[PDB]
Amino acid sequence: KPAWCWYTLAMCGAGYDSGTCDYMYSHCFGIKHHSSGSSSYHC
Ligand SMILES: *[C@@H]1O[C@H](CO)[C@@H](O)[C@H](O)[C@H]1NC(C)=O
Ligand SMILES: *[C@@H]1O[C@H](CO)[C@@H](O)[C@H](O)[C@H]1NC(C)=O
Repeated sequence: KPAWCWYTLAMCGAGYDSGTCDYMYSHCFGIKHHSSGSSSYHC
């Protein structure tokens, strides 16, 4: 968990979320398996 972890998580709140949180989530956390089939009703 570097300084960027908090930065990333904070800037996600600017509506950035996906692509920031996730990207860095990939490197920020060890648990990255919390997805769900939201809006995947034909996919
Ligand atoms: C993840 O982030 C990218 C940023 O361009 C966005 O296009 C995509 O829709 C996001 N995915 C979800 C499921 O939020
Ligand atoms: C199908 O895949 C897309 C990939 O971006 C994802 O939004 C979701 O899992 C599904 N989308 C819908 C509208 O079914």
